[PDB]
Amino acid sequence: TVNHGEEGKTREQTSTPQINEVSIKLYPVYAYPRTTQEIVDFSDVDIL
Amino acid sequence: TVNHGEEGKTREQTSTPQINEVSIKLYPVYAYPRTTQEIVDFSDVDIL
Repeated sequence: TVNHGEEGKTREQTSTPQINEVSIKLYPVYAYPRTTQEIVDFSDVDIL
Repeated sequence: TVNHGEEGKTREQTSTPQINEVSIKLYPVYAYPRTTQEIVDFSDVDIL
């Protein structure tokens, strides 16, 4: 806040600015595809 | 003091001179005029 006051009028304590803290947590977006060894070995696509 | 002593009479004790202390205490004399910063800024004459 910014106060106005006057000539010869005492000055009140203005409220100090506030600070906010955003906690951006990290979280693992994992992929766990259980492919069989059958597909990898049999196919010529190299499915990995 | 000085005695007008004589011949037969003995010389009694004369009163010694007294010394006086003058205690001139240093006291503060002060002016504490509250001027508004407004008057300092706005006066055409150097108000301070």
